[PDB]
Amino acid sequence: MNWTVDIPIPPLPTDLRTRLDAALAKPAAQQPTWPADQALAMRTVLESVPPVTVPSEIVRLQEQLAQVAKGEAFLLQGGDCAETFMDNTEPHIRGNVRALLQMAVVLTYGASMPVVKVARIAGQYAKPRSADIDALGLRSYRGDMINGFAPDAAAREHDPSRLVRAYANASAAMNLVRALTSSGLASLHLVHDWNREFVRTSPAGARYEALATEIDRGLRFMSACGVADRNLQTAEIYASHEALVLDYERAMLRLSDGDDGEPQLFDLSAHTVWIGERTRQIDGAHIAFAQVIANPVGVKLGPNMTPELAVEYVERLDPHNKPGRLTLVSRMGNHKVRDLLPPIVEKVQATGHQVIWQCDPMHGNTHESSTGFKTRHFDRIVDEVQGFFEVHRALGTHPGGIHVEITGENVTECLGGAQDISETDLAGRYETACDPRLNTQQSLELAFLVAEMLRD
Amino acid sequence: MNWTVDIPIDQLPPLPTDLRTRLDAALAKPAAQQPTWPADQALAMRTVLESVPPVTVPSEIVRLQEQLAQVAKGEAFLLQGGDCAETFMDNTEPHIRGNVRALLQMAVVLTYGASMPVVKVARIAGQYAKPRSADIDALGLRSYRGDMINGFAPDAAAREHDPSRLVRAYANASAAMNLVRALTSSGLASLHLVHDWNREFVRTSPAGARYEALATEIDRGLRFMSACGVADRNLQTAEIYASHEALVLDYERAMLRLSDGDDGEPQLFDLSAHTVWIGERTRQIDGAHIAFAQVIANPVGVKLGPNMTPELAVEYVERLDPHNKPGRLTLVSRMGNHKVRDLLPPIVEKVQATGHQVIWQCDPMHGNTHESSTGFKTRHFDRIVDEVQGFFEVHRALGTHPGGIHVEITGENVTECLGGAQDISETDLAGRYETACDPRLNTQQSLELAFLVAEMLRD
Amino acid sequence: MNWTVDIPIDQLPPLPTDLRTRLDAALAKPAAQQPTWPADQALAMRTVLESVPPVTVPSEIVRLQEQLAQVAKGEAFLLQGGDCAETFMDNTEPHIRGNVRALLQMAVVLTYGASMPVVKVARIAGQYAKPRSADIDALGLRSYRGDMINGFAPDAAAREHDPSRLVRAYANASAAMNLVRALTSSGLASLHLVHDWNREFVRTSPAGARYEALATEIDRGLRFMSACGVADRNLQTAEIYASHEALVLDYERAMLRLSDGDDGEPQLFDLSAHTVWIGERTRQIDGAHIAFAQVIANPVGVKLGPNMTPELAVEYVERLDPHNKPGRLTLVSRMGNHKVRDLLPPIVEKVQATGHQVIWQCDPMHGNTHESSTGFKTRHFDRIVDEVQGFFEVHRALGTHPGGIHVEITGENVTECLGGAQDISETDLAGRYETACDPRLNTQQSLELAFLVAEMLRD
Amino acid sequence: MNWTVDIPIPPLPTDLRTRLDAALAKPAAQQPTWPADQALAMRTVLESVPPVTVPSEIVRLQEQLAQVAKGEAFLLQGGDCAETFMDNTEPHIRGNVRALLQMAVVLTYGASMPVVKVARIAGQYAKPRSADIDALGLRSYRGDMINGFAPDAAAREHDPSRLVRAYANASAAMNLVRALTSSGLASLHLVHDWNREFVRTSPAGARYEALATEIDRGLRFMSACGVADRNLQTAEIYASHEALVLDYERAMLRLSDGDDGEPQLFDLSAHTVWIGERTRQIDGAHIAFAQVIANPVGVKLGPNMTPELAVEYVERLDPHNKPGRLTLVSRMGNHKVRDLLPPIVEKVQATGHQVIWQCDPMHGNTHESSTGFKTRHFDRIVDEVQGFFEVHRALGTHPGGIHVEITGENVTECLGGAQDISETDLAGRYETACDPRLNTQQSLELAFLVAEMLRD
Ligand SMILES: N[C@H](Cc1c[nH]c2ccccc12)C(=O)O
Ligand SMILES: N[C@H](Cc1c[nH]c2ccccc12)C(=O)O
Ligand SMILES: N[C@H](Cc1c[nH]c2ccccc12)C(=O)O
Ligand SMILES: N[C@H](Cc1c[nH]c2ccccc12)C(=O)O
Ligand SMILES: N[C@H](Cc1ccccc1)C(=O)O
Ligand SMILES: N[C@H](Cc1ccccc1)C(=O)O
Ligand SMILES: N[C@H](Cc1ccccc1)C(=O)O
Ligand SMILES: N[C@H](Cc1ccccc1)C(=O)O
Ligand SMILES: [Mn+2]
Ligand SMILES: [Mn+2]
Ligand SMILES: [Mn+2]
Ligand SMILES: [Mn+2]
Repeated sequence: MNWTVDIPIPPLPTDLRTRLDAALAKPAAQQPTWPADQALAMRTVLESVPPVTVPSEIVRLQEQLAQVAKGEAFLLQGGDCAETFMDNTEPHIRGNVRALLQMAVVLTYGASMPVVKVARIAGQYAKPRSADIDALGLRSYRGDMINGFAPDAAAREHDPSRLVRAYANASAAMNLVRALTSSGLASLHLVHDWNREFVRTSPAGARYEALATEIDRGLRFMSACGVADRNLQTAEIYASHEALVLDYERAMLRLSDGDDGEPQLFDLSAHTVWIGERTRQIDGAHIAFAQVIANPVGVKLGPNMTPELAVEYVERLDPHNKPGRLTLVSRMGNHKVRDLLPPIVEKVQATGHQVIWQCDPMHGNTHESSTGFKTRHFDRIVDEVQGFFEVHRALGTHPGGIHVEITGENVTECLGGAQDISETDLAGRYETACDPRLNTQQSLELAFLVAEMLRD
Repeated sequence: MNWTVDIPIDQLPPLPTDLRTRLDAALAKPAAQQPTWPADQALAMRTVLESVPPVTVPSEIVRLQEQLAQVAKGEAFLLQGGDCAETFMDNTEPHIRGNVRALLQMAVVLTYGASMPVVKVARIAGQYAKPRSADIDALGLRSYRGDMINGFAPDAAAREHDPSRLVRAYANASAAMNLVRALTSSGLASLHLVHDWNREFVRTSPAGARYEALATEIDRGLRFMSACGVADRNLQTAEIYASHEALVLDYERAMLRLSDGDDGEPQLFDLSAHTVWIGERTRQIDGAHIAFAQVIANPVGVKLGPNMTPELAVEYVERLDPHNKPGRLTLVSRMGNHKVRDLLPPIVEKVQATGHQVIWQCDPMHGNTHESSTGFKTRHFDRIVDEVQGFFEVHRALGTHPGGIHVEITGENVTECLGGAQDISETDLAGRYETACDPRLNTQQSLELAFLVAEMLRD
Repeated sequence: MNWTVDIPIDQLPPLPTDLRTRLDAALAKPAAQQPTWPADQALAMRTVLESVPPVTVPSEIVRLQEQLAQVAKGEAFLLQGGDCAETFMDNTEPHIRGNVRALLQMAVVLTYGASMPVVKVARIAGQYAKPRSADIDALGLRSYRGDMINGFAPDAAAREHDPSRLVRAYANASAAMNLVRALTSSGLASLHLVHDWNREFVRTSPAGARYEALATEIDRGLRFMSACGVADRNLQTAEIYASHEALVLDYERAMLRLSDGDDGEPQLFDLSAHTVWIGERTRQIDGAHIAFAQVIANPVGVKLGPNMTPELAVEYVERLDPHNKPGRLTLVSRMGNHKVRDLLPPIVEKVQATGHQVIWQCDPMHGNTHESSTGFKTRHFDRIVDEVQGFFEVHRALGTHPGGIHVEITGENVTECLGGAQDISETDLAGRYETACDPRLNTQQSLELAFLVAEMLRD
Repeated sequence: MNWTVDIPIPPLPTDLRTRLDAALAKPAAQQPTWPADQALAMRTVLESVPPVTVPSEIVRLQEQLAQVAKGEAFLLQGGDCAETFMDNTEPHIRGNVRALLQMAVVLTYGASMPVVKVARIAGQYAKPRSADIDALGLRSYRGDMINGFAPDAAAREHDPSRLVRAYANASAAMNLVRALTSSGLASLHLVHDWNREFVRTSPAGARYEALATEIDRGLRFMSACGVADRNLQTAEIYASHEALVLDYERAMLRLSDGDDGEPQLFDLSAHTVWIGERTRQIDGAHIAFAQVIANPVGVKLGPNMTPELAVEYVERLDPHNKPGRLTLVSRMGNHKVRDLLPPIVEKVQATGHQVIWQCDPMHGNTHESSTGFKTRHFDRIVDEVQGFFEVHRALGTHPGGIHVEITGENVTECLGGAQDISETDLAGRYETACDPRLNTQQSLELAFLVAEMLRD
């Protein structure tokens, strides 16, 4: 059966209405194709819901991301490639939040500064496609906000009812993320006890034992110095997703009050969003929509990026020079990061703006296995981050963070790591609805390796 | 042409067998006020709810339990409040924010006046159902049972009992709860900000002069904390818990979950809310609501009206608090202001004698409802104040703790209850009578009442 | 047969040459009220003091400076108090504890009433000297100049000026300061405990009824903090700073030390105290006290009596606050209650006009001293209250900050000042007139005055 | 010249007066010989002074020492062998406090629990002697509370005026210890920066670099976790001295209020005191005076101690079984600690009392050099602590702490350590008025070594 929602029956200031209309009249790639009257109806509903986030959390994220930009904190961004309606369950959510928290404790120690924790959750329900027609000859699956994963024509029709289903799934998950992080799951001592169990049972546990012991002693030190533990009991986890579907993003806009300067438009589907490689057209609607909202935004930069084009994103998206307003996410592939990134970094640094430089070591290293599965090699992922570190150290700039696809589940999607996942093993638990994710073990292992990168 | 959007539903281990076996035994009891829809459809919706993200988590409920234990011991005070009936249509950011705001305002004043913590519980995120007296409504239509069951609109189609609503209810509850959590951790519940709203109310209210001393005195108490250099993090956020009447057993049972036993034994919680209560209509001693309440580990409350006997109250205590956990059980009295002074004392004496430690909570609003000449179901402010007054006098005389209050309020400037300082009359009621069920004290009246009760606490 | 014990003295780099050269230039100025003892003996005692452990350290003084800057800006309030003249004989644990206690009691009340922090400064640990008018005392003996200089006892031998006292003074100052630090970090200065003493005073005082509302209101302010879950460490201890009139330049100069320049440039501090002031007798503009004050980095104060002109006050400001550091300089007014309203305004206007930010502090006690029929030098409570009243009215009218008070008090139940709620009369004075110099408000009177001044702060 | 104090011109409850009189009528070894009328006069003065400590600090020390006794904190006790009137100066005091704080940070890290810091200060002005007549043929110097260090008959006369001079010097120093620890000298970050400078310049700095870096990262971790730093800004340092001169100790008694049970006698010359080898007669006045006061007390136990005698001290001095009330200080010599301590520990553990076991690795290892100077070898000191650790690990009991003689000054009194102080070097800066102390460098080095003992 179905559940069914009623379509409901003070205007923006003029300049925001004009700028917003202007931004949305620009070309927009990768949009779903569904009737405009039905999309309007869905938007009317989403214009009336409880937002997923609120403005003052977003100004707080901004301030924390400014610290990152200045070289005083570090950003960790992670979760599923594609969340699905069917896996939006308590265990799946709790496990991803847990996977992210584990990595955080280790990176916090290794960087010797705060880690801003941003999950890819409560909203990554859509994806772009290079091909409208997939390898089975079906209309491509573009994520659950648009259509269905199942391989059949009917399920692949673009269905606007999904926009509301997506909000409903986002809100519920977010509710649970908030409950879990303020309720004990994000207690530092508890999270660190899970890291100890992993060191104990991982096949490469011995390799990571020193670092884990040193973290354990750091914690006991705090306790020994009688420091208050209130701040150890909870953590903040922000939500993020690629802003891809403009029907969804525009219905989730809300105007803030003037309790901070003038009223502004915030996208309250998330705390921060980014724009992918296939929608980053400089004169396109995604970049223009990003210029209009006050959220922190990110732009993915791949191997054809030029230094001049990167400067142009910075001048469009960070025109007031607010450190941390903009994050540039490098995804070049490991074999190319060392050569392609430096000139982009030098040129952007020369502008006097303060962007966060973030490494996406996953997307630029995807390949197909002999066994059929889309996959990435652990060592290639590690090595991109390694080269990202080297590029920054040579230029004296801040390696700001990482952006990774992970899960808390024990899936077999990426080859290698300590568990030595082979081409054979991939068939066991290849569960992603899109790209291959790091395992819970692999995601934690990578945090150990990166901590070392931070320590040297 | 329907003005509706259909949202498809797409059909985790079950609860363990020993718990399922106890739970089956309990829900075999008869259940009053249940929705009349097909069992096979109800099952299907329950199956969906059995696998969604819960609205609350167990360790928030163990923390509420501990705070309610302090209430039961006379060391905190319980404030419980919100809409009589939430609807899907008004489950919006501004309505939610205004109710949360109204509850916080009252809390600052009651905190000061009681000189002890206030456990703040709001009736939101799941209060979408109601019982009925009447088979058929005055319009000759099947009665409205709340949005979890059917539609308010006066037409046959909307009044059919629609199990899809079980899911729509969960979706609305989860979204509202999300927003309550955001707002209370993000600045809306900053003490200084909330108190500035109380100051604007004092400057503005027609009776502002009456409340001025208390407001100034609270202001100085705040400025003192700052002066002493102890204005810490704790002033910037507050906890607001969720509660609703547990009425629809299909909803409540599908939202049961087992705690993971990392901080005790594995237990059964209803994760549709932090705490729930059982209304007058469904509190049959051998009925399924009371048995459901015994089974879950959440704190629970039972409403007690004018026909309550002391022996029946004792039986609730022995059924629902059998392990003697202070604060596990709250007894709410809604006897009407003219009767509270006579009816409550013997009930209190008898329950005290059992050696259990219940929270005694006053529901002033329910026992004092009447119809106006102008049509509208309404309650009079002075009757509400006066029931709380008498509730305080009863406890004073017995040396027991007046534990808290349970009120129906909103942040909106509605005209549903007569009186208060704005002097709402019978003809004013027509202006903004917006409730989908009982009349709710408006934002000014709800705050005024908190001043009056603070005075009660102090003397 | 002497009733005395001789304690032998046994004779670190010097201060740097550039500072010594400036300091020599300054102390070549003439110095009023100095002790008449041999220079070679004074040198020897100074040599001993140049190498003892200081009484205070520089970073406490930089912290006092910052807190006094908040006073000067209208964001805190300064309370300064203790004995007129400490003696060696009464420099005991119970006397010290009772004075510290009296000051803390007043502070809680003034904190509440001012709704802002109180910088607590006590006249102890070094206030062992006094100026004189009279060559010869009424007994035909050389005058008593305080225990740093000679003996109180009425006999020629004791009245000889004895430089050994410089060391005895340091030893007593250091021991008393040790005990002040212990007591304030160890529980005597717990806010809840101090306030319970104020409650016992209210229950007991003959005017207790008059002060009851304010005391209850403070109690509720405290209970609020606890209710809000912010009753932190900061309520358990308080800082009390030391101060005395810098009169004897042999003492003060030997206690100079250079800060180590790990938190700024190297500077010269007088580490006999945190802050010192210069009295009416020694404030000559071209004299050595004012020049000594300019040279040290401590906060300093200057007493201003009824002959002060606005131009002379401006000159103090330009000499002592030449870098415009708010709170570096405090101007204290002791003009008598009958004259404060007329004399102070023009002084304030003129100093404000300079663009400097001084602390304006009231010394109610000094300008209101008289002799009773019964013999005793005394002050009347009502005159003291009334000078502070007028000091408040002056500042109100000009829109300037009444910055604080400077009072002579003790924790003992002495009978030195007439009036207050105990209604001390001329014949009661004989009972316990124990001061070695001016009359001091007793513990009840000192607390009563804090209530009255809190009322002044609030309106 | 001299300064001169006037002799001044509510009784104890009867039972305390009786118990106290009883205790002082017992034999008392090592007392000064000076006229009783003059001693009375001095006592009359000291009965009237501001105490050096107050009772509620002593109940707080007690509670913290109970944690030590239970295996949950660790005790560090240290300072000069003999303080003198002439070296009671701001730099000397600040340096000893600093030396103790440096060791503390390192031991706090290494033990992973709190360190109770107790200085031997504001009162160790007296010492016992084995010989009344020293090697020069003079009346022995017994410390500045009794007589003068200078080698001449006159200065060695026992002078009761010194009792008051001692209080005056104690009070002043204590004042300064309180000021310094609440004012910034005991800021953790500042103390740890001194440890970094020492690692950088010590000849064995490389050996200690790992541990120092690991502490540095532990501190930055706290900062990275946003923990409140108020408790990092100050430390508590308690005062202690051997209770040797009963004329001094008895004049510094004060009766507490009944704000905690019944009124009791506290010795307010210090927070805690101990009884040396030469005054610990079981039926002597020192042990009996210790039974009467409520302060935490310690008893030094040397190589002739039997297990039965140790049990008897425990039953006399800890008769109510208050954990931490009594500390037994082992000083056996390194060659003997392994053999002599175990049976003493087993027997005392069997009583069910909970004493603190503390190692004094200095006294049992003193020897004379060819060059004339009384001295101890660094390696012997380290090795006693090593064997003290081994004895406890084998029995599963808590190595509770150490008691050492140190200074902040760069003296040459103990041979060895990284600076490799030789017999020749001793002549340079042999400044102690009694036993040889560890250097600032040597004292810190020993804290590194002990941290390792704690870590393994
Ligand atoms: N203040 C918190 C500390 C914290 C609590 N849990 C975790 C888990 C992982 C890293 C850090 C923390 C914070 O840093 O967000
Ligand atoms: N610790 C919070 C104090 C608080 C913060 N905001 C409000 C609003 C209303 C009452 C109290 C508070 C608490 O007591 O819950
Ligand atoms: N933080 C302290 C508060 C305090 C503690 N004891 C007292 C006694 C009197 C006044 C204040 C306090 C302070 O304000 O200094
Ligand atoms: N709470 C303090 C922490 C501390 C501050 N300074 C130091 C110096 C050495 C060791 C510890 C500390 C404490 O542990 O006493
Ligand atoms: N798994 C979710 C269940 C859900 C229903 C309604 C709201 C939120 C979640 C879905 O299929 O949409
Ligand atoms: N007003 C809500 C809007 C809503 C839709 C979906 C989920 C949550 C809320 C409703 O009509 O159901
Ligand atoms: N009353 C003090 C006692 C004292 C003696 C020595 C030092 C400190 C205080 C005196 O007569 O000097
Ligand atoms: N060095 C101290 C100086 C001193 C004098 C008086 C009191 C305290 C210390 C002495 O010789 O006694
Ligand atoms: Mn992906
Ligand atoms: Mn109702
Ligand atoms: Mn005076
Ligand atoms: Mn020694």
